[PDB]
Amino acid sequence: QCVNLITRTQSYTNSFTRGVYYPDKVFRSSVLHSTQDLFLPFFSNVTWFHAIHVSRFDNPVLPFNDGVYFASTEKSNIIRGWIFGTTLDSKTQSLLIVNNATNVVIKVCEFQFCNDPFLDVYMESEFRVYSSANNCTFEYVSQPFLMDKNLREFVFKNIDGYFKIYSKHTPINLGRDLPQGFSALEPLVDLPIGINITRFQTLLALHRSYLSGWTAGAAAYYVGYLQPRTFLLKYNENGTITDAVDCAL
Ligand SMILES: *[C@@H]1O[C@H](CO)[C@@H](O[C@@H]2O[C@H](CO)[C@@H](O)[C@H](O)[C@H]2NC(C)=O)[C@H](O)[C@H]1NC(C)=O
Ligand SMILES: *[C@@H]1O[C@H](CO)[C@@H](O)[C@H](O)[C@H]1NC(C)=O
Ligand SMILES: *[C@@H]1O[C@H](CO)[C@@H](O)[C@H](O)[C@H]1NC(C)=O
Ligand SMILES: *[C@@H]1O[C@H](CO)[C@@H](O)[C@H](O)[C@H]1NC(C)=O
Ligand SMILES: *[C@@H]1O[C@H](CO)[C@@H](O)[C@H](O)[C@H]1NC(C)=O
Repeated sequence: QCVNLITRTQSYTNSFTRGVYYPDKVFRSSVLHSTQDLFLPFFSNVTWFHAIHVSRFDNPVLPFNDGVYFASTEKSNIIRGWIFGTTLDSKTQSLLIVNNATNVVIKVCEFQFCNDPFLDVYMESEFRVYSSANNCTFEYVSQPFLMDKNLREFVFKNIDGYFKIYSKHTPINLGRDLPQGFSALEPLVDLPIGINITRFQTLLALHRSYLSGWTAGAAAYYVGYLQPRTFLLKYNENGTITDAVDCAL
């Protein structure tokens, strides 16, 4: 039941100083700590995607590289998770992250993914996301991380068997979607996945119209790519990363 419904246009914007995360689970207070890790570089070129379904395949699969910075200004219900893998078919393993109103399901199986995968609400059905899922080796259900104008930031890394997800929710006063300043991303989950990830894709939710089988919709999200970079992070009195300098400039 794979159907091509999403067309996507893309523009390019500046990351400013977004994308800093806590590199470890160690409390540091009132110090300057220099760490070398996969960070999103300051003032880097970040791709802004507008995905439109109006009521052919024009929604290609993005590369993953060394890790992905994801951002969205959209509401919590439109973007509902992500797809990670290499071939995205039944011959290789894949990771599916699906959020809904009550919880989040993170599940690694052998999914036969559709060319334009989307979660459709009517209750929610995943029959348009994939046609089959066999030999499934990981499942993890927990409290959701897309909850409620509001900028939502995620960092995905795939390092030595662990899929690390970092997140942050920042209330941005109505204006430019990518704001100035710092908002460090707290460690959200470390998943013992152990799979090869070279490509990734965003999952959107589409509503049936009941009036053009699906309601017309748009979703805007920012994707940037992490690079091995040395950062100097400032930890303040309460342990929060309030500032950083990227050592290339
Ligand atoms: C949101 O996702 C959760 C996780 O899958 C759903 O809860 C499960 O629903 C199935 C019914 O197909 C039950 O068999 C499971 O026992 C439920 N698990 C848990 C942990 O509750 C939930 O139904 C989904 N909600 C919506 C609106 O789609
Ligand atoms: C971002 O990349 C595009 C294409 O690679 C390029 O045209 C544009 O100038 C870049 N923007 C910046 C700020 O480097
Ligand atoms: C994968 O699934 C197929 C059929 O679903 C089965 O024949 C095969 O043995 C499975 N392989 C593993 C490693 O589970
Ligand atoms: C990961 O997948 C890519 C693309 O299919 C492949 O070139 C690479 O060798 C794979 N790496 C491992 C460790 O399987
Ligand atoms: C840290 O926590 C204290 C405790 O009340 C608070 O007064 C202060 O505003 C917080 N922030 C900083 C930057 O010290």
